[PDB]
Amino acid sequence: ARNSVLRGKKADELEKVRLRPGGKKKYRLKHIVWAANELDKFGLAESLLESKEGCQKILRVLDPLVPTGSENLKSLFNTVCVIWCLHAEEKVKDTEEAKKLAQRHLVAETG
Amino acid sequence: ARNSVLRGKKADELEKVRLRPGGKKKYRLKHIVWAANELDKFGLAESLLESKEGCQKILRVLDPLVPTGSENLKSLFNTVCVIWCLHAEEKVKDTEEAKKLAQRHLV
Amino acid sequence: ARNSVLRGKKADELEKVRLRPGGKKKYRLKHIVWAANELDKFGLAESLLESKEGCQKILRVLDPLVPTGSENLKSLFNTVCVIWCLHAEEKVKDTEEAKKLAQRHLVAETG
Amino acid sequence: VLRGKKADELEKVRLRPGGKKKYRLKHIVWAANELDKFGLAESLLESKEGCQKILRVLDPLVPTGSENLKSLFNTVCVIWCLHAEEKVKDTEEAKKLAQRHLVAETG
Amino acid sequence: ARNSVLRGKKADELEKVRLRPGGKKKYRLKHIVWAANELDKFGLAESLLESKEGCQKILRVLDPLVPTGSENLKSLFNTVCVIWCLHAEEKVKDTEEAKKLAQRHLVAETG
Amino acid sequence: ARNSVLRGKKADELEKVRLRPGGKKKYRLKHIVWAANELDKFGLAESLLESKEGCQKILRVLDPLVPTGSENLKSLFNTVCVIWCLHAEEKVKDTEEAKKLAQRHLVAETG
Amino acid sequence: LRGKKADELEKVRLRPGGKKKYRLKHIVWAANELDKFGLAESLLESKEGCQKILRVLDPLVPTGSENLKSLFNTVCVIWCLHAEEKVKDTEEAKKLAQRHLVAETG
Amino acid sequence: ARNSVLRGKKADELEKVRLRPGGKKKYRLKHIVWAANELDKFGLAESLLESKEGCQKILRVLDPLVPTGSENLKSLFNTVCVIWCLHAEEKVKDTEEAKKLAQRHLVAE
Amino acid sequence: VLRGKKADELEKVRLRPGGKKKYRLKHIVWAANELDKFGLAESLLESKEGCQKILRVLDPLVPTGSENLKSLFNTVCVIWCLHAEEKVKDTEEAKKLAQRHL
Amino acid sequence: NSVLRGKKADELEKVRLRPGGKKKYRLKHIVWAANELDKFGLAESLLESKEGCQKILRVLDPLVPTGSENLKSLFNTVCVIWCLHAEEKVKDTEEAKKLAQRHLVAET
Amino acid sequence: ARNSVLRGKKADELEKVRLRPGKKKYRLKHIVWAANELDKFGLAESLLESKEGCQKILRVLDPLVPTGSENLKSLFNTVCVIWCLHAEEKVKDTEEAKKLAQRHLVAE
Amino acid sequence: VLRGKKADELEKVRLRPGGKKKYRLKHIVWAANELDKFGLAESLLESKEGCQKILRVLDPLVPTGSENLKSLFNTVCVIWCLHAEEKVKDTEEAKKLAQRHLVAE
Amino acid sequence: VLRGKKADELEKVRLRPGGKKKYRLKHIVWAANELDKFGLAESLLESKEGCQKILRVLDPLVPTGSENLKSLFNTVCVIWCLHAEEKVKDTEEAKKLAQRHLVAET
Amino acid sequence: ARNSVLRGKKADELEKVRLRPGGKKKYRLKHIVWAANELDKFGLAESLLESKEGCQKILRVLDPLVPTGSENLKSLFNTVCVIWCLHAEEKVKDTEEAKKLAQRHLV
Amino acid sequence: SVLRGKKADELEKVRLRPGGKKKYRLKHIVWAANELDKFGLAESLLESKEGCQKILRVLDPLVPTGSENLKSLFNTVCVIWCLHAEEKVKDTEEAKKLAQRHL
Amino acid sequence: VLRGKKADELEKVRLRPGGKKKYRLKHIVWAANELDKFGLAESLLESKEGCQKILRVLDPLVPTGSENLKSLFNTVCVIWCLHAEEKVKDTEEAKKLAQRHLVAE
Repeated sequence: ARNSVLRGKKADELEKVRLRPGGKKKYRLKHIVWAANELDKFGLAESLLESKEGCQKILRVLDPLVPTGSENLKSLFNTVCVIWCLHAEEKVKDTEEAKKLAQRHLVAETG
Repeated sequence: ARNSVLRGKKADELEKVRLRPGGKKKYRLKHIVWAANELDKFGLAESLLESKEGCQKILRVLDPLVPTGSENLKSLFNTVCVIWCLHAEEKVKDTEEAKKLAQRHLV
Repeated sequence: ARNSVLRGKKADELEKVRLRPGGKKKYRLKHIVWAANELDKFGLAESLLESKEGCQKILRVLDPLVPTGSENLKSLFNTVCVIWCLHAEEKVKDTEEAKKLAQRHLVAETG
Repeated sequence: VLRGKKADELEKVRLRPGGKKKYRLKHIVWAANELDKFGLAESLLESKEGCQKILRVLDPLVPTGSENLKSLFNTVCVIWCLHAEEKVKDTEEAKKLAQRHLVAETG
Repeated sequence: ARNSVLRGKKADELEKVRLRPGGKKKYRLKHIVWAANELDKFGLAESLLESKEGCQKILRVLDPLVPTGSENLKSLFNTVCVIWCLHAEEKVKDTEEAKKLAQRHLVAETG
Repeated sequence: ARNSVLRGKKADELEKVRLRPGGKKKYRLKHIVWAANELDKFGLAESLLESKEGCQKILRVLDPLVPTGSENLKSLFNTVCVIWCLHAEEKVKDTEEAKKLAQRHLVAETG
Repeated sequence: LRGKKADELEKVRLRPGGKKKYRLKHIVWAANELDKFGLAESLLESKEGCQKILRVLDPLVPTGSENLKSLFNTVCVIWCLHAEEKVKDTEEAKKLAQRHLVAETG
Repeated sequence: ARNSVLRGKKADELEKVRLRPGGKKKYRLKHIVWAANELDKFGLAESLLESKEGCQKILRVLDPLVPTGSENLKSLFNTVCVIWCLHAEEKVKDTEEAKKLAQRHLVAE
Repeated sequence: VLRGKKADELEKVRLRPGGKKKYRLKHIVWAANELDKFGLAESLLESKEGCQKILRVLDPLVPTGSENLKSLFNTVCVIWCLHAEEKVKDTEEAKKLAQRHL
Repeated sequence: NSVLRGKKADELEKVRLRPGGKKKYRLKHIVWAANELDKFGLAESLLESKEGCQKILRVLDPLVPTGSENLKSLFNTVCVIWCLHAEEKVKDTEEAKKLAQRHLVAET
Repeated sequence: ARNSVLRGKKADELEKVRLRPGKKKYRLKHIVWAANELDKFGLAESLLESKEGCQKILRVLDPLVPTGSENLKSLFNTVCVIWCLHAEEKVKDTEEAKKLAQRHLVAE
Repeated sequence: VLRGKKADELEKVRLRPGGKKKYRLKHIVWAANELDKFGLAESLLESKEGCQKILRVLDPLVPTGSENLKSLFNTVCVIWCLHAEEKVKDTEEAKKLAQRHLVAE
Repeated sequence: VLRGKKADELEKVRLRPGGKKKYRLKHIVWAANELDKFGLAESLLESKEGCQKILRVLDPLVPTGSENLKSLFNTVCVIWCLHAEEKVKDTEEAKKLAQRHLVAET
Repeated sequence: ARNSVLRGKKADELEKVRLRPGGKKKYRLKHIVWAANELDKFGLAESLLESKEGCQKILRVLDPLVPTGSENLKSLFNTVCVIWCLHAEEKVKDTEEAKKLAQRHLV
Repeated sequence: SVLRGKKADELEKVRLRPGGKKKYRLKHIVWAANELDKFGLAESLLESKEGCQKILRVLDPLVPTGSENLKSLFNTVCVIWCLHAEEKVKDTEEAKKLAQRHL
Repeated sequence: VLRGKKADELEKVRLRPGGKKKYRLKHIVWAANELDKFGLAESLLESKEGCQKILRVLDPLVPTGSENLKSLFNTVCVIWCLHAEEKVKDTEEAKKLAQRHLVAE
């Protein structure tokens, strides 16, 4: 359920994150459920969205598939990055800002 | 707190309510916070948004003010109408379907 | 898997929490696995331990059951309280300090 | 059960947080008769401690319970605050206080 | 994702079970989605719906609450009985027929 | 908890399946726990081992990695094949026999 | 890989704390293993061709055989030679090249 | 970080190894942290605890000092002996069995 | 200035966004006499409106302000959130909530 | 439950909990004290005067030597409140506990 | 010069902004007036040439705005207009330009 | 900014009313870069009139200003006295002479 | 890449005109990484002449250039200003001076 | 007075703490008074000896002086470490065990 | 309680600064008393010329690297000592000299 | 004076606990010129051993020390963390570790 992933202030913080750097379209609750059903399509547990570590576990798995990834894959990656910034409570203003902060953690923990 | 007015499934159903009957733009949690601060601008205690009876009280304060109301007020009356149906668990797909169910109760 | 719930510094910060307010016996890695399998007996998802919101959800469910609860029930309650203090980055010295900050959060969100 | 000042104060507690309807004597008559369905002694409603015992018995069913079990649960919370002599304007505020005391006492 | 709970012949057969013993409106896919999202609230895993053994586990946790539960809880209890008969490959015509079969196995499982 | 995967007759039947086509050492409860804890590393939900449809699902996610995977991974693949026939109510003498039955359903499922 | 880059490779350890260092036979085994994958062995001669090999192998590394990791490990070292990033063992090379993988992906 | 030395099943498997042969106390993550900090006194690189070969190299530099060494040295030596067994995945019950399995291997090479 | 619930709730607020040290009554006494130094009225600290009159006076002074003004502007931000009955967990959460209302 | 207000509430917060420490009394301690009193059947209004606090200390004094950690906390907090009501300046709990106890052993 | 503040593609956009929420739109002399008005403050005219420098003018002038003269208030609002153009935030008048430039000033 | 006889005369002015430390070239360089942080042109420090304009912009902020603002304000008062050729022995005497001219105009 | 006085003078040039955010080491690391996307040598950033090689290569791309290219050209302008012993307050003062020497020497 | 620092059961346990690690000659009552005398000379409040919080305050003053301190200071530092362990109700057997645990609480 | 009688009145004639009009008050003595309890020093040392000499002796090495809170305390105790020593100083810097010449 | 990796890693450490202003090169330039006012060897900042050698000398002076002294002590704690290969996040978390290594010594 959407209440399990993001809830309370974290949901309000999500809807202040823009879908694109300069755009005006912002994230909504439907993005949370879509990413969960996206994970369920590939056998990955939805419960990883509920933690910054589980989100980091999602990113480590999806990253070797991004180069050949579809639009759903390349964007599910971006949605998980947004969720990680909210679990880590890092103020990002857009998807590209979430990718910058989430992949910064991904680069650093690699190895 | 936004978590007060609508939360969980209520916050999910809210975002499934279109701003206009045929239109595609649906509600988002920003509209609850705006409608709350509209109550604060009126002196009305914001806590009326948390119950369908408190919302019904709001609709009674504003319904005389609608025929001459402005753009923000006709929208606030419409926003609290959607919040009422969500509290009342009456499924509406848009704004005018909510006013129809909420004002049918105001009778 | 134990690595899924508590990993890295969260596991080390766990092993500095006393089992009792003054005792020298501290929490170890076997307590994490025990609490996870304790939840599995009652149908509760193990993944709720992965986040402080899921831990708080565990506590809301277990709280009406504590007055007539066994030792494993109370031990599970106290262990989940410890995990919450680690997900919330709260420095507790023992179980009683964990239950203090965890139930103070449970009381505050009640209503 | 409720007599004198406790009955006057009960009829100042709203049935819903935003409504106008207040509690009446028939609400206590309904709760005591409902307690009979649980084998619970009706004299428990006459004390703070007896109310805490009803709530400890009813709590594991509240998230799933019927609106009748909830109405019973809500009423005992209101009766608790009267015995606790703590000001409550409506039902959900009495719920907030009674379950607050319930969670804290639990150890 | 509804695909996980019931798929294939099970998804097709679910829409042959009537909600009411004499009624005509049969089960939908949206009923599967609702029952799964209800389980996320008692902390119970959505995954128990994907197996008859997990459906029997749900009924064990739910039966103490049936005497004083909401019709929502009764609907979830009844739907889980229907999903169990689908997993168990037992042919049922309506909800209360699956209710009797899932409970007959639940009662025979007692103790 | 081993419980959730295989139980009762399934638990007694697993320990009759030979690890090797001519071997004598048969499957153990600990093999179920190991395979379950390996999926938690791949991000694959542990719950897919509780149903035959989730076992076919694990096989689909695992088969691309079999040509270049570790023997630890072949063991997870082979064990899922054994757990599948147990859920599928199909008799096998050994592991390679469970592979042929589970992969036959996997081949006929392709498409 | 030839001459100068071969000398630099032979100062890279097989394991982060071991004593054995990389030899000519390691490239011979790696290029021969690439043939089993259809990968052109000339890819090993460039930092860009090494990037291509690593992109192909990454979705198999967490599950891969000890033979697959040896190929992945050796190509990571060769990437660092072409990238001219001083690595003293296999772990530092893998850590460094996979680092470059994650940053480049988008 | 302690997480760099032992993690996952390795961190779990560590806490099954008994400390003293008969005693009830077992290894905690606190023992890896103490060891790792103890090597910073020697200048011995701390990343050596992450490898069985690195653990072997640790024992090599330490072995000339054990006959006369302090209990700090003895404790540090024995802890690395178990860490090597975990990297090597050679099962062990107490500190004595790990000392045997580590010091067989150091003498053989 | 405060009492009862508002006094207890003030003491539940963290000075810094992660510590354990919490607001106290001496902070209210300090902010009371800080207003009396700039000539402002102390009774503005009893309302969410008079509070934001102070917050309006101090905002164009924050980017160059000393630690006292920065703490005064921040303490008043916490007092406003108590008056506005909007729950905050630290000084900066009260800042983001008081300035949103500016 | 504005059990303490005025200068007394401000004076409560300059009293250190343990002798030699820096953590001083909060309002959450007065709230906690009145909550423990309700478990005894005592009146929360007893904390409003020095005389009503002496009623508490006289009921708790026989329990002090064997008292649980929560009882010693209650008795000691009431001693500080008694010092606040009796207008007695104290640095820490032991100083407040000493004066309230001496006044307790003196009226006999 | 007027050039170095707003130029070309953005000077055409400035001429679409109304002085009141009014028909008369902003001119080029409005940039020059605001620049030569900063000259009375000693503020650098180079601050008008970037959105970050425009916020710097707003910060310096905001303590004066509540008590500011008619020339004072105008300078602030015009700098708010220039910031909205530098920041590529369209604004149909001056009042909305004050809103967009001030909500950024308060946030930082 | 400040050179010639003015730089020599600046270094005869005490940092604090009666200390041993006096004004140095580091404070004018610091004041010039501080001015940059405010959007005020460093060229204002070159004249008494530019220093006069600096103080008018700063004076509203001195009751609440940080230590860097008060000290940046402090140095400018001394610089104004040098440009105006008025004998000053320390910062406070410069503050008194500068603010006196500030209020009178 | 840069050390001594130059590394300290770098951490003092403001990024945008009118801001506070000054250049950092991560900006030099980032610029050296984007250069390898062009085949240029990271060692070019170590002299005013080598940086002039970069500018002449990026100068024709500046007008239509992306945000990442403009940032690269601007960082190299700062580095050239450091090597050429030219004091600047922000990136814009730097491009001004480097581009003017870019136009003068043709 | 000696008894105001440690008394009774805690005074018995003090005499059961060895002066040196595996030693056998143990602490005395004169060690309490002599340590209070060292505080008097230092100007420190002798009152800090009577609580584990005041003892930790003493050791926070003495710890920077330990790397160069007199054997007198190391004696006072060790004595206060033992008195803290007695106050803190944390059983030790020698000075070195009290040091290892008073410094554990010194962070 | 530290300074009473002619000493407390003699204190309020000592100028806080060498040349200036603002002089010492009662709040400085109570503040100097709490600075002592912050360190753990005996508050009663302020009441004597020798107890004050115990403080200045301990604090004087801390002067070169100390905050002005310590310097204000070092100056206050320097002045408290002058009053106990019956040395009629007129300002703080006049007191530090006479006091440190006794160290 | 640090170099490359240590200098790059130093700039990922914030001054405030949860602030944003991260450490710069001039926080080392200030601390290097500050130690010379004690006579402590400037080169002690080049090693975790010399860093703890610094913290030993300064720790007695930090209860009463000015913020100039504390800023020196707190920066050295950050520098020791770099030589110890211990990823901290801010000054306080670095102050913690370098001080508890010192207390154990």
